[PDB]
Amino acid sequence: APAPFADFAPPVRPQSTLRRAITAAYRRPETECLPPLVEAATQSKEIRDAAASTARKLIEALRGKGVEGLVQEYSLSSQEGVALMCLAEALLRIPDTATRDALIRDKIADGNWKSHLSRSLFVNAATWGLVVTGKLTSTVNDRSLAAALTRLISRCGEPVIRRGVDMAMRMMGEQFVTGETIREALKRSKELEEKGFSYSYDMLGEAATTAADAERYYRDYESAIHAIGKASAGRGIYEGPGISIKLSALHPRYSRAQAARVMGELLPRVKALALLAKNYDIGLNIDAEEADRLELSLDLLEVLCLDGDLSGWNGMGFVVQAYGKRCPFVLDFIIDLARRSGRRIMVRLVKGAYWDAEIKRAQLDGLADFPVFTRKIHTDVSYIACAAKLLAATDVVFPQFATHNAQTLAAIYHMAGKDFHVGKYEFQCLHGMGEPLYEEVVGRGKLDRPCRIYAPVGTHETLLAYLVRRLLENGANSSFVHRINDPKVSIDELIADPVEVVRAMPVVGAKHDRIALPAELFGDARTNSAGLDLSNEETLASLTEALRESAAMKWTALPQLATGPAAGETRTVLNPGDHRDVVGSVTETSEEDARRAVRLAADAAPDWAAVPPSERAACLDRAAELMQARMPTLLGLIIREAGKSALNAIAEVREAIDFLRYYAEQTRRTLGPGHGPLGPIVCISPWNFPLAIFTGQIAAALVAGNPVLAKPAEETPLIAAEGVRILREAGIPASALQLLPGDGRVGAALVAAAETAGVMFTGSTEVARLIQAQLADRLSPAGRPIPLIAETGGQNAMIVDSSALAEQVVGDVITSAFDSAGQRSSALRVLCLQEDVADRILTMLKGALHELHIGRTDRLSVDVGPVITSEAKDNIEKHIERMRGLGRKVEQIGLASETGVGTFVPPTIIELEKLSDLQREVFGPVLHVIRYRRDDLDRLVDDVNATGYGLTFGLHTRLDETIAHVTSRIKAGNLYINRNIIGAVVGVQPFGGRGLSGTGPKAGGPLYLGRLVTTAPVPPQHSSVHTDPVLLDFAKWLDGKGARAEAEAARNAGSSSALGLDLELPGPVGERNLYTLHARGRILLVPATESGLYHQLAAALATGNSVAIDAASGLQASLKNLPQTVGLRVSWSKDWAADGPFAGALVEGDAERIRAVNKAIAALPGPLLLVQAASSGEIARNPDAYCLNWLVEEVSASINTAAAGGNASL
Ligand SMILES: Cc1cc2c(cc1C)N(C[C@H](O)[C@H](O)[C@H](O)COP(=O)(O)OP(=O)(O)OC[C@H]1O[C@@H](n3cnc4c(N)ncnc43)[C@H](O)[C@@H]1O)c1[nH]c(=O)[nH]c(=O)c1N2
Ligand SMILES: NC(=O)c1ccc[n+]([C@@H]2O[C@H](COP(=O)([O-])OP(=O)(O)OC[C@H]3O[C@@H](n4cnc5c(N)ncnc54)[C@H](O)[C@@H]3O)[C@@H](O)[C@H]2O)c1
Ligand SMILES: O=C(O)[C@@H]1CCC=N1
Ligand code: PRO
Ligand SMILES: [Mg+2]
Repeated sequence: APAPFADFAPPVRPQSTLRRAITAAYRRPETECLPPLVEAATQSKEIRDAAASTARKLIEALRGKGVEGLVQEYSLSSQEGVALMCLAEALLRIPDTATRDALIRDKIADGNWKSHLSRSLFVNAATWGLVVTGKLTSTVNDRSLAAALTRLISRCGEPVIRRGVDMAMRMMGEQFVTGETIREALKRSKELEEKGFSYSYDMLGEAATTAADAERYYRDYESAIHAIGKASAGRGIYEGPGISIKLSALHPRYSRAQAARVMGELLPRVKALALLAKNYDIGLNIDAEEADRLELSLDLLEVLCLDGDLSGWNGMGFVVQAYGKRCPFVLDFIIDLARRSGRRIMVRLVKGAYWDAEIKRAQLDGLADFPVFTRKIHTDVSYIACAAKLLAATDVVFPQFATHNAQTLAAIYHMAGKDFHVGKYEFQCLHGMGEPLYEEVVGRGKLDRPCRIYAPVGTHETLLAYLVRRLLENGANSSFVHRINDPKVSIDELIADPVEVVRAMPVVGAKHDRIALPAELFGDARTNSAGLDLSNEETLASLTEALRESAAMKWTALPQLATGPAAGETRTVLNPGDHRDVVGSVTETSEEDARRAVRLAADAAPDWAAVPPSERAACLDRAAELMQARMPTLLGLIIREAGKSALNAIAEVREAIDFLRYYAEQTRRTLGPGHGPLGPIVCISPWNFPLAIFTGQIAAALVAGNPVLAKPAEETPLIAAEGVRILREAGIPASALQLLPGDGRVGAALVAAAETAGVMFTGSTEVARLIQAQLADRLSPAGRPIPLIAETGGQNAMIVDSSALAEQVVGDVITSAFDSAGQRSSALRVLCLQEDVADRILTMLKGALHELHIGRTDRLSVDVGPVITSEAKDNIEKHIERMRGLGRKVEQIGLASETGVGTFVPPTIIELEKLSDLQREVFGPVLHVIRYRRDDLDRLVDDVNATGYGLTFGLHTRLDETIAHVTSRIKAGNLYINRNIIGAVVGVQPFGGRGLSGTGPKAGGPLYLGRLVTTAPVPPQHSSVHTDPVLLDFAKWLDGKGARAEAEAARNAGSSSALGLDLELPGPVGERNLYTLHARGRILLVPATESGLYHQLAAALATGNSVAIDAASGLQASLKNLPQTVGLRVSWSKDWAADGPFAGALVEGDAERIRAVNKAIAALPGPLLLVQAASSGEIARNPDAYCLNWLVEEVSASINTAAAGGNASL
């Protein structure tokens, strides 16, 4: 039985001094990086003057010599230009040239273009919008574009369509690519090869999602090498053409986590392509991609350069990105490698293409700093400093200076001096964009320096997958190509020397002022939790030791009563991935000691309530600091006790830290002397987020002034015990927080105890219903229901239309459905695929499924761990077999035999016919797939809502009309657009749903603390200027009936309601996170008096709800002659169970009436109802007898605004 963590993440090879220096610079502060770059990039005054002169001459040439022309000729608006190009694109998808021309002449030009063209004409409008306008919009206003296309055709007819088609054909066949196939691209290269250029061809493959895709990219590269080599005809690697490849195209799991697979499976494929390039003697360049693939790619480069089968050939090339903080250390490593191997490595120096994405990734991951510079001028200095390094080593490497910036060019041209020969170094540029500049460089009559054109090769479909990334660059306010076209920009500004500008700044190397470090994402509110970089070798080495150490500890969990540990029954705690791995020991709580603990908490409550809220929050902040410091050890316990992967365990500890700091800040913002605690609160938590959810409930209750009885899930008591220990170390007194391990019997004894003033439950809907029933028996000393927060299961869907990008969808589906083996309340359960793209996406999804590694989670390479118990396994596998027994297609990955020592379920895809085939939440790694026709979208949303759950929901579409439609009709608490659906970042995506998924309020949001005090505070930003209009009509009706006091109360409720609140929450770049208050639905009213009914109706209507009024009240005569607007919202119910589901209830009566009604409500089928009760006299005395916070519904929506391939705002 293998030792825990003994193979966690061993590096591919022992790290040399040169490799360790690369790693040390990964996230070095920007003020530390620049000074040595400024020193390295310094040149003489004479050189600087000469370079400015050269740059000035180049830039004057460029300024003194397409779509814009079309737009001008026909006076097109921007939307008209974009729609015309979308139309042209579609028409070109028609292959038969004369067939197309006829469709245009006889059908399109005579209007009704909708009539003739299961896929929006405008799916790529974001890209064409960049071409026409220079600005990137994440989503497509398809109704605007359809109106514009109708308008321009009705105005200008076939001629404008003809010009649109020809324009599109030219840009897509000749400007964005050198050719559609390698043979065509080579034909078109002859002309500029004559003029002294050379070429490197890029076959536009990247991001293989399946083994099939990788093998297809491999054979594309192989066939291109043959065509290029045959065309090269012996010209060699400097004069003749080469090829560029992306390693991500050649393997579907190209990542540090899968390093062993990369070296075993990807390396041989690159070697075979390199052997072919060697035979023809052409270049083969490895392109640079994301920052977390840099160091892994060095391991491939090293093996290849030391492989004797490749000796005698100097065509191997490697890209280095000067916007990266590691660039100079990467170059030292490469130059040394070229010395040891004897290979003259071709080094392409670029600035870097993924800047937007790197900023967002570091912010999302809570890392210490960015792996790239944040000021564009720093990249320019880095570039020039690294060019100086390369030019001093031309004996050993072949520098290739890829840039379109004339200032950069001129600086390097003069840096290189007067001695030149072909083969010493070259410049490089991108096809289409750089020929203007470099035609001022190449040739004996210019600067007589060679330039290699990077030449994309691909069909229209292929080009558009990543044409945005390639444009977005030349289009930002900071880009040279953009600035030289701006007339407001002078030549003097363009020939400005970045080295000298940086040197003379006050602070050399300061971070950009408008980009937040990950720790500062929330500004003064609170400190963001910090993560761990699992691509950093130093981090992996350190984490390996801490994880090993955490596994030698003798973890225990005991009943920790206010007076001290209690004895009880003791059993071991086993690793769910391997029951031979004993993780610890738990002593469970007796039912008598459970009851004892509640009495002890009651007696302690005044002492804890009297601790000022700000000192209570200081305890939470201290606890957050201790967990941050203990994160590596906590990680190791979560991995082995709960079966979680390291990545998921990091995110869990972050969430615990975030809960603690968020509820501390909310407390400091809100709580004062009049917000009295409820009293002892019982917190019952689930196994599957055994630290974060556990901590959030307890931290909220404590900071609100309540002593807590913490009852963790029976499966995961050890991490709960550690969280309690940390909370007590931080200053929470033993009497304020008692730990009671055990099963549901401990939970139920706690709920039933008379001094229990409130319950916070997270778990299954079934168990929540049992707790609701127990509590219907009970009232508070004041005669009011015991507050219950119950956050329960989900049946979460994602809808995907034909505009979505399949590779993005598959990544988000694999993550959402099979991360944590699907053991997240938010996990994706039903994937809904538009019929037109269903087969393609499903094929890709099954391919990606078979790349997942299932096993014990103490290895970094494991993607999917075990399920928590053999009972959970049996329940999940029974579901799979029923489905398989109804004829449903079932796809499963094969499990390795090593899984036999634990409880594993293989990730599973099930193809359903209708959504009605699923009855209950299946809490496991099981994805169901259904298909829909686009016209039935609205019915599909109904089917999703019809399950009665309402937790998470995803939508993948580029089309605004679809977004508006679906998000206005779906009923769920957490929405996600063009991303995964498992985001629950505290204070950013406040988490929690409706219906069968919860009562609210949401955890990690601003209404949560108010449920745990007797008088609710006003949350930050909690108000609305909007007044419900049916409420206003009802207040007027009351005035007409003579109920003047109730009329005024109604108008007051109208004003106090926060319905219509609509906020954007601060978060990472490249995302919009929105928070809104909606109506809950239909509220059950159980009045006793006429005035009580009017107050209840006012509260419900003020918050946007409809109502069902208890007919047994006998108060029908009190609502004669209602305005139709109000009557539409009102119904009367004899049989409550028949008229649901309800979303809440308002009750009037004395204590025995409230208790009776409460039992009746708890017996209603379906969701748990948040009930509010008041006596007639309380309604008279207290205008907040019915609190409006609990009559609205919170909705969180997280939109990935980077999904179109770039970040506009950045
Ligand atoms: C032949 C060839 C081959 C390649 C590439 C280019 C060329 C010409 N690229 C793309 C390259 O990284 C770069 O994005 C473009 O060439 C534009 O940079 P220029 O120097 O031409 O212009 P320019 O001087 O305008 O520099 C713009 C660049 O500055 C950087 N930048 C912008 N804002 C910034 C900020 N706030 N802070 C820091 N830096 C900022 C970015 O790197 C951006 O591309 C690349 N890229 C890649 O990553 N891998 C590869 O393999 C290649 N391959
Ligand atoms: N909505 C959310 O925020 C959220 C988050 C995590 C998990 N969940 C849900 O939790 C479920 C999985 O967790 P679980 O298996 O640990 O849940 P569960 O319902 O099995 O058990 C949850 C807790 O209730 C206790 N319990 C069991 N019976 C009880 C009873 N009769 N009286 C009082 N307490 C009792 C258990 O000891 C445990 O602490 C899933 O349905 C999941 O969707 C929801
Ligand atoms: O594909 C890209 O964006 C960059 C430019 C050429 C190679 N890599
Ligand atoms: O992916 C694309 O379309 C761009 C075009 C040049 C290289 N990459
Ligand atoms: Mg259970």
